[PDB]
Amino acid sequence: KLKVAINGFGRIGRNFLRCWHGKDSPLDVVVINDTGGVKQASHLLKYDSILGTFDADVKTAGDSAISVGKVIKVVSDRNPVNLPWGDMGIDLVIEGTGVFVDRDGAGKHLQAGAKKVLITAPGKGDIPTYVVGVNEEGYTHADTIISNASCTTNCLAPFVKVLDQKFGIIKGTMTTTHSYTGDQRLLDASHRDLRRARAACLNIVPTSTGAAKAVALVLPQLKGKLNGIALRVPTPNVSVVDLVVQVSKKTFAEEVNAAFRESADQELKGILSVCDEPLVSIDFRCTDVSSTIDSSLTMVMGDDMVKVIAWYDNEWGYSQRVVDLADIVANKWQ
Amino acid sequence: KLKVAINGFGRIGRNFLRCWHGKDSPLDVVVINDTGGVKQASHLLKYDSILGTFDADVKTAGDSAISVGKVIKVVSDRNPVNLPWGDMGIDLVIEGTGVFVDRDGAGKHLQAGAKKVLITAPGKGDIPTYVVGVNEEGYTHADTIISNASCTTNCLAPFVKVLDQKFGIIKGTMTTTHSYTGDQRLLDASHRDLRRARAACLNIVPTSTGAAKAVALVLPQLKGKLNGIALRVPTPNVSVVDLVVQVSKKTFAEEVNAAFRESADQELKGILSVCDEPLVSIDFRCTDVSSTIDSSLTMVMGDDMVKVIAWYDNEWGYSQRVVDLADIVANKWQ
Amino acid sequence: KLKVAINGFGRIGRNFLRCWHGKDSPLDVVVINDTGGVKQASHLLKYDSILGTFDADVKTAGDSAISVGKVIKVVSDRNPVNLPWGDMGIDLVIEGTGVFVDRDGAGKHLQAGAKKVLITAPGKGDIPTYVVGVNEEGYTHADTIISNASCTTNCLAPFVKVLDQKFGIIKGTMTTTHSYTGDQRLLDASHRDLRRARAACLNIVPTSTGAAKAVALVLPQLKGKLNGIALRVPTPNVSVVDLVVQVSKKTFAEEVNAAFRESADQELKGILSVCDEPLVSIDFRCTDVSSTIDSSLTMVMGDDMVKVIAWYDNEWGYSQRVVDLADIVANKWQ
Amino acid sequence: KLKVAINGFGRIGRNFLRCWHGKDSPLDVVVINDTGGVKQASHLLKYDSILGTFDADVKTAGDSAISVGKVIKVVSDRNPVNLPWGDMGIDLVIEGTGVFVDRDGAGKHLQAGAKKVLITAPGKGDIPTYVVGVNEEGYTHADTIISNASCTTNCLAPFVKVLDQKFGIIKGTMTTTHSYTGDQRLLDASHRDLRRARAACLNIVPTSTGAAKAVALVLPQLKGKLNGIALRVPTPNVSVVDLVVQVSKKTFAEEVNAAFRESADQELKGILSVCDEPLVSIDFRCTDVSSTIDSSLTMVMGDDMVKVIAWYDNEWGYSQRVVDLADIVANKWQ
Ligand SMILES: *O[C@@H]1[C@H](O)[C@@H](COP(=O)(O)OP(=O)(O)OC[C@H]2O[C@@H](n3cnc4c(N)ncnc43)[C@H](OP(=O)(O)O)[C@@H]2O)O[C@H]1N1C=CCC(C(N)=O)=C1
Ligand SMILES: *O[C@@H]1[C@H](O)[C@@H](COP(=O)(O)OP(=O)(O)OC[C@H]2O[C@@H](n3cnc4c(N)ncnc43)[C@H](OP(=O)(O)O)[C@@H]2O)O[C@H]1N1C=CCC(C(N)=O)=C1
Ligand SMILES: NC(=O)C1=CN([C@@H]2O[C@H](COP(=O)(O)OP(=O)(O)OC[C@H]3O[C@@H](n4cnc5c(N)ncnc54)[C@H](OP(=O)(O)O)[C@@H]3O)[C@@H](O)[C@H]2O)C=CC1
Ligand SMILES: NC(=O)C1=CN([C@@H]2O[C@H](COP(=O)(O)OP(=O)(O)OC[C@H]3O[C@@H](n4cnc5c(N)ncnc54)[C@H](OP(=O)(O)O)[C@@H]3O)[C@@H](O)[C@H]2O)C=CC1
Repeated sequence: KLKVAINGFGRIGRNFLRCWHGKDSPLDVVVINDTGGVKQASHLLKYDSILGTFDADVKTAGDSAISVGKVIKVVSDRNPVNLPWGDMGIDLVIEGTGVFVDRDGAGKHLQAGAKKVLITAPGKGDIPTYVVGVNEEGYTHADTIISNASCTTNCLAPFVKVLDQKFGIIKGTMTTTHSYTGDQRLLDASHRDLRRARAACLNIVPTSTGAAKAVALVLPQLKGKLNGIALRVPTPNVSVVDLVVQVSKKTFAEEVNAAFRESADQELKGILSVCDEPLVSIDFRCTDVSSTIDSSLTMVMGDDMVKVIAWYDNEWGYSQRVVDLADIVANKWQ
Repeated sequence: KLKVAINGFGRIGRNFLRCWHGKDSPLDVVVINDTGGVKQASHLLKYDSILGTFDADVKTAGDSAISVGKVIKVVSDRNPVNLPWGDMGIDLVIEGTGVFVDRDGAGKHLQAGAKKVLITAPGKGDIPTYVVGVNEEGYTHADTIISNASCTTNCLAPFVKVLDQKFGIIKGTMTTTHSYTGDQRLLDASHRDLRRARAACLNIVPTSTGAAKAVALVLPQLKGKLNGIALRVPTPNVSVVDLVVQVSKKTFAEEVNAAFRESADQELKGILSVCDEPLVSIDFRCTDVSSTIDSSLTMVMGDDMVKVIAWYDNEWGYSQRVVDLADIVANKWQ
Repeated sequence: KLKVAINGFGRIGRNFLRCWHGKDSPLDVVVINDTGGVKQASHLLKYDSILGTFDADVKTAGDSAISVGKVIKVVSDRNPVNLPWGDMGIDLVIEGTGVFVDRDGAGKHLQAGAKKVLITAPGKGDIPTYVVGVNEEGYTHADTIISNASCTTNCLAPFVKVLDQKFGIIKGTMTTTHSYTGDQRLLDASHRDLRRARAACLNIVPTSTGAAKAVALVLPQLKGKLNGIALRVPTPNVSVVDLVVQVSKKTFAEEVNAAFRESADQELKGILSVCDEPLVSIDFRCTDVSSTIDSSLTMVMGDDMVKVIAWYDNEWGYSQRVVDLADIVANKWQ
Repeated sequence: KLKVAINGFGRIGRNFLRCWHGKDSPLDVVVINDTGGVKQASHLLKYDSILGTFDADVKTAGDSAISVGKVIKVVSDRNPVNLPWGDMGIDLVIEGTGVFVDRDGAGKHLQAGAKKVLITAPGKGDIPTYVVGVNEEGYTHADTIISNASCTTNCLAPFVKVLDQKFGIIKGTMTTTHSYTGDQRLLDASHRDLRRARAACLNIVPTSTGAAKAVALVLPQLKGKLNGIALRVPTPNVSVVDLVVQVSKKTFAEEVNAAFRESADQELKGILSVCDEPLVSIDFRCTDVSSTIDSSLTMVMGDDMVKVIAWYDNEWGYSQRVVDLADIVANKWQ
């Protein structure tokens, strides 16, 4: 119902497409800018080493893909401005290329005729960034460019918000043991980040995370109260956040968990979740929630220091939110 | 000079042997109880997917291995009591089989004629446990059974001790992102631990760690001040400890680091170390220190909450300490 | 309709259970001998790092598992003879423990009261071994113990049979690049096979394969015409067979492929398959056929030397056949 | 003694540098064109997830690296022509960038002032390609551009040559189970090769190999007698070639092996080798020979069909040859 165009048909680009494919009554993905090609587009959409073979009749239309029924125009141009958004009448552009995350760069879409742009990552500075289930209500239809934050910020914010509300977060540090991603090197090669420059499947790669300071955007009350690092490890998808926060009200794990289970059943039903099962990474693959609290691990040391371990499917979960946020955009005029 | 016998020729058993091989003027490894066989013993000692091919003339003596020069008797019997310790006159038994870690079980060696037993892990209860560079001086030659703690406890204790001395640890939680180990399953199989039961190279496996409470043994002042969890990840060796502790004296990362660098150059020269290099796992393989602080990551949030990230080669580093502790045993009579 | 009992609830044991769960109108799995426990049984059946979370209401019945509806008695005893087969009235025992593959060992089930025993592997000598789609018709209901061959023999036989029929296999060698399996070591440890003794996820492990000589059992005409090796590589499931055979009638790849496609649509519809898609391992996960020919790779060098590359999901595909063979057992009398 | 410049400081670029570092009395590497930077250059040269930390005092000279002693000018420009070869007086350019493999592209170095260019791969058509230990003697100092073939062609040629000489290769097919390389994707992304486009550490990736037809270049007698495919698997370095060839003279494995051992000790001492040890991948890391025959696996089926399995360290072994070939260039005139 809302004309959507996907710029960047990579991990999230393709996940997004598959995430709503199934969604019940969304917007309308009508175009795809895959630097690759029509061939590459349908092949990589039908086959996924992580998502599995796409259960859908994904074919080629001579010059655009076609899923069980629909034809999606496929275009290729790495210069956003030369894109048909205007001519086709694109309303929303899911900017998942990871190169146009600043007002300027993302603005290229706008000038190609696109109406809004939804950056599938952290916006660069002057950009409104929302996390569904935390601050999505502050969204204005007058927002020309949006940021759906990072995968880590989406997993972290929700239970943080709950933690702050019910116990009063004084300050804390989080560490994310995160799967490797396209940004890393398969084998020791050139990367701005000399740590990321190292073979991804062979090492545990320390690296900076913004998610900590990013939580403050979606939850102003935590401004300057958090910070952390990321540890990239030998797994394709599904990551885990390890949050240690010193709170205001004395507490115990069981109590913290219960708090998560209210919110999980209430204001975050669909965003936050609480698992009491002895699961591991894989078990969380293809989960639609932004964050799943691993109850069995919650620890409160010293009546004020709370440790929380939450899981997240950085690809699918996040793509689900991108779909969600887009839906909102749709519900708020254009 | 001190007759040593290795019970359990596995990862640490073989690492230990190779660790002192090179040591300059030790004790004397004269026997090896490898449930396997003479063949298996020299082959797995010469070839190591993690340590690399052993740079030494490792052969077979018909019924015992032989390294560049020496002949080590090889025996096989999973019932410690039926071992020749007595007859051969074994003084110290490096108990690295991981099954005899309680006073009773480890005691089997004693009754086979062995004098002392050095458990290559956490002792089970009634066992003196020492960490070189922390409490090794409390060692008594009247100690019939010793525990060299866990790999994680050895990496953690040293910088914790420093942290406590210089800033006063009030309480904290540590999380160890640790390589997989023989205890885990290659593919989903039976394990007491349903999380460890899952494929090791495919998931991030949450699991209980004792190291937290264990620090209290070697550093009494931290009794009941710590606790944490372990996260097993897809890497063969080299792990990392993520310690978050709330201290007494306000501080800043640079200051914490400096503190580590005094100790590193003083009382812990050889145990603790501080790296300012943007390294990753692999880079720490084959390091002789128990713990290397990753300076670039030290974070102090809220003037009292300190986050420390230290690396450790769970196989080699620990084996080095086992060699060290054995040497001590040697220096204290028998 | 046919009382089935699963001895050994491991990779195939669990796959088998899940393979028929879905089958349309089979036999009846009423018991499971899982050395583990009821807990371990349902947990490892519900969660699978390779198969994915089981889409079924898998619970615990106090002392037996329960799937979306059904209750399956769970028993534990590693001594087949002490099993209730008799008392419960077990007709068929899916021997997937991998330890009772000889007439004697497998015979234990019989003497516990079980009627037939279907070894989920290669039988040890004096055992009828059948491969569905090749020699299953030679099955006699008077067969007290069956062997469903290896996973590799099931992938190889079908297209070999076709190759022999249409071109006349003179002699050849096959090489299977196979995923690692429970039989291998996670890290350098003791194994009868010093190559398998090496870390599975770190090396390419050459190992002996019987599949070559095994084809001769199910296809007598190939007796002494084949032989090969196996190369275990860093992947959980899905393997590939590389068969090079010198034939009688001169040919060309496209012709060989057509031959496979002919049979694929006829006598082997459901056993053999031919993919023209540029797929890779993962893409073949959860395929019900015993063998999928990778058309794009077929090569005929010298008008008589034919190279074939076929894929197989060693866990699922094979389990599907085990279900199939059991069904047969069910159709020919009791 | 011969002014050498390295264009492309990647896997081979860095391996080459380290390969001769140790060589005894070579040529003289005086410059490095690393699109990266001086920083990146020394860091990635000192640290290697595969090669290990470089045992050498590798520092920064403000604007060029410096190894234990020496200063190597470091330059960055992806347009070969704008390189100082002329001004510095570069004699040989080790073209290891993998983008200038055709006469035209590689010719850019020449026109920047470089004398010869040694492509670290397969040359594109009109280029003399030599394999040390096979056809290096046909080298002319009037050769303006050289190709040191592929890593696979270097492993294959030597034992093929021997096979041809002693038994008469009629025709055959080879399959190489090769480690992943920079050319593959860490995660499903865009690649010309839709198979290589798939996650490297997750799948077994079939891919086309030239090595088969390439052998014909260095061994004219095999023109049109060979062909094969490659199967990229989840390992960083060290690959294996599986050659099946039908010969002229009837033979047996032990005889074939002896033939290899004969040459291994003679004309190929240093190029070919024969291992009787039950080793696996890792064990062959850092081997200086182009090819190591795995004796234990040699198979002769049908008195004429010979199967050979040889190992090769695609990074180090090949780099050793590149050093070797360069040395030759150095010995035949300028
Ligand atoms: O943080 C990331 C980032 O902001 C973004 C993309 O991440 P992804 O994980 O999908 O990575 P990728 O697989 O490399 O996808 C990037 C694609 O962009 C295409 N591309 C680059 N430049 C263009 C231009 N100019 N025009 C069209 N397409 C373009 C690339 O194509 P090529 O491969 O041909 O270079 C890639 O296809 O999403 C963020 N992210 C957020 C949450 C979760 C998450 C994850 N992977 O877990 C990533
Ligand atoms: O926490 C561990 C544990 O306490 C111990 C051993 O750990 P390791 O990592 O070496 O494991 P492994 O490779 O499985 O070695 C165990 C060997 O014991 C042999 N064995 C078992 N039972 C016997 C008996 N009864 N008699 C003789 N030998 C025996 C096993 O042989 P098999 O494989 O034939 O079963 C194994 O060979 O060390 C601790 N540890 C501490 C620090 C660091 C560390 C690491 N790996 O990082 C482990
Ligand atoms: N994996 C695959 O790809 C295929 C395997 N096979 C064959 O199937 C067999 C098993 O292989 P797989 O499932 O892969 O391996 P697993 O080790 O995963 O399964 C073997 C099971 O046997 C169980 N077990 C052992 N002894 C007993 C006993 N005495 N009583 C009850 N349970 C017992 C083991 O329990 P525990 O773990 O408690 O020791 C384990 O669960 C082998 O014959 C194998 O060659 C055939 C085709 C495919
Ligand atoms: N790896 C192996 O096993 C073997 C590889 N080879 C061959 O060697 C070549 C390179 O392979 P490999 O080292 O493996 O791969 P890498 O990608 O690791 O190396 C290629 C290098 O070329 C650099 N580069 C690209 N363009 C330029 C340029 N125009 N100017 C300066 N530097 C440039 C790249 O820099 P950047 O990363 O900044 O883009 C990269 O560092 C290929 O021909 C390959 O087939 C041969 C034998 C073995």
